[PDB]
Amino acid sequence: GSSGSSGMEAVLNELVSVEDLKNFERKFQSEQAAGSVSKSTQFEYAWCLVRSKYNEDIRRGIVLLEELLPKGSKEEQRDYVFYLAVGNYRLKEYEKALKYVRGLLQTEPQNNQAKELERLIDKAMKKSGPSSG
Repeated sequence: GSSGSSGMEAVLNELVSVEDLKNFERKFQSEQAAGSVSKSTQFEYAWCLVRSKYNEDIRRGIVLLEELLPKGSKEEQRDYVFYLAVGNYRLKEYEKALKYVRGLLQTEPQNNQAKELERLIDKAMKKSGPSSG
């Protein structure tokens, strides 16, 4: 009611919009034919992808995200992992999500979003998981 923006349950809930994705997908593409896509747009579109309601995006989103991970400085990886997990989680990739939400928490303990997620994925597993065997 009147402006939402809960915290995390809203971030995950809300997904990217074609209108936007297109806006980014355009920069990414253009930038490409421009001479070379800049990490900037890279993380953008990527984050835009993962955000997308489609899984495919998450797939073609993580890669980039995982591409900027090592191609990141420091705090840059903080904004990355955070997503890698978001996108990973979407693929019920808790194992990874956490692995990312964990290492991200190590550097970002105060980060609530990370905290929540940790629990979110935690519940996810219980809700529905692959299980071993």
